Amino acid sequence: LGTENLYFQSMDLRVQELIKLICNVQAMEEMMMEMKYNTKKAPLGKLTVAQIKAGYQSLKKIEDCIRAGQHGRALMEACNEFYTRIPHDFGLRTPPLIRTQKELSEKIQLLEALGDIEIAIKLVKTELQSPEHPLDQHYRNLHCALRPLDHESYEFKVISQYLQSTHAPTHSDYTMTLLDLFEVEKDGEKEAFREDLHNRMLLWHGSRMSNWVGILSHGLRIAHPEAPITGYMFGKGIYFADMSSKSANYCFASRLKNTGLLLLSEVALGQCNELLEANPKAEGLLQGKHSTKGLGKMAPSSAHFVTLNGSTVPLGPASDTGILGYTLNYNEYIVYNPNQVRMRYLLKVQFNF
Ligand SMILES: NC(=O)c1cccc(N)c1
Repeated sequence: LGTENLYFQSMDLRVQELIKLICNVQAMEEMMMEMKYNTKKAPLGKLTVAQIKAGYQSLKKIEDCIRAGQHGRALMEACNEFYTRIPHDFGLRTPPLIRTQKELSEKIQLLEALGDIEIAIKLVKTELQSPEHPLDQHYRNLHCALRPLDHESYEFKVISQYLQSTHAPTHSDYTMTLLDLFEVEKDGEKEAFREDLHNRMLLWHGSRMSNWVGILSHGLRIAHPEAPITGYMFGKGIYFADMSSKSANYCFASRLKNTGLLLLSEVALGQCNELLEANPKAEGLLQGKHSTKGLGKMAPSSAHFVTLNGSTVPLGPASDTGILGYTLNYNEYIVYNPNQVRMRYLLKVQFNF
């Protein structure tokens, strides 16, 4: 296979495995069935952006009911209509109400994945009579360079240390093994990026395996405009952690599906507005500042920071921040314009449960 790759001068084998993995539509099917989405009643191949937008609109109606204190018939009506637009498989049981921030957030995550799956299914379409290998066709449509890095390189070592040293103490249900590492160069990001802003940090972002084709092809995006604001602890920005496992939790890997990806991005934080508890309306509080920082109780300290190509890497271990209702365990950072983000590394990670 290695020799066969050299003679044909095909795409690098590691990149081939990465593309095959993220473009696997059968895995998207299984992932959505796991989230209770009824793929039999509404196949993913027929999913449209208008259907998904309608879904968000019904979630907003649910949010309105919750806000006005309608927890009986009107809420069960509004939940049923969401469920008509975004069919679920609850088998024989009463379709459950959506009543809490958590439950609303779960539905938003379902619709976010469906949005990325709609993107993926279009992107993966091939020209049957084309001489190009299907993987090359997929890769080109990403408009995003992915280059494997040498495991004996300094970059690989620092990123491995970042991964391990910021694995949080409260996320002890797994450890992570870095299987491979790719440099990311998304078309347009280098030119768009807010290089002028200070406090540029290399930060984590995790997502479900179904979402990477969307993320790489469109960049990290803020939430859909029709999505319920209450779905977002600090409003409709792009969320990042300085603790690898806080983000890795959003991979939703498991003992059954133990391979996930983690993204590192340069984030132009500028001046952070620091907040101690949830506020979905945080974006309106910036008043000229460039980012929101949710303050955690535990965080990497500046003593241990290194610089990698002009961005700060907040190496662990985490320690008490002196910061303290309920309070975040770990920091989170939100920027509200994609031009404050430049994706830089994609980690292929094995989760050990
Ligand atoms: N998706 C992520 O990696 C992440 C990072 C910080 C906060 C949240 N909610 C998510």
